[PDB]
Amino acid sequence: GPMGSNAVKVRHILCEKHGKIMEAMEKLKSGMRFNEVAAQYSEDKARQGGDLGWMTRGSMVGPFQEAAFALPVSGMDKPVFTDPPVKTKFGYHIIMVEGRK
Ligand SMILES: [Cl-]
Ligand SMILES: [Cl-]
Repeated sequence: GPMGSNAVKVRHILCEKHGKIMEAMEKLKSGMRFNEVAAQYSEDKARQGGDLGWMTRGSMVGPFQEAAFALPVSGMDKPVFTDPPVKTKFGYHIIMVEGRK
């Protein structure tokens, strides 16, 4: 149905350990750009600055998906990200959204 066409262009920082995702969160809250935090801490897409690219509805693990579609589009100077981090079976994610349809 139509909702299957919904999509977000998503960027994340993924860490399996809570202590480490909290270190990443502290860096965001100090003003560090999201891609630079992802390079430092993310265990996925680190070499892409956390960028997952576009992901359609149904393609994301459940808690991630719900969190991502709840975020408005933002840019990395004016980010809007998940706080607190979102737990999935991959670990803890901090997510921002750069595009929406
Ligand atoms: Cl600016
Ligand atoms: Cl999950």
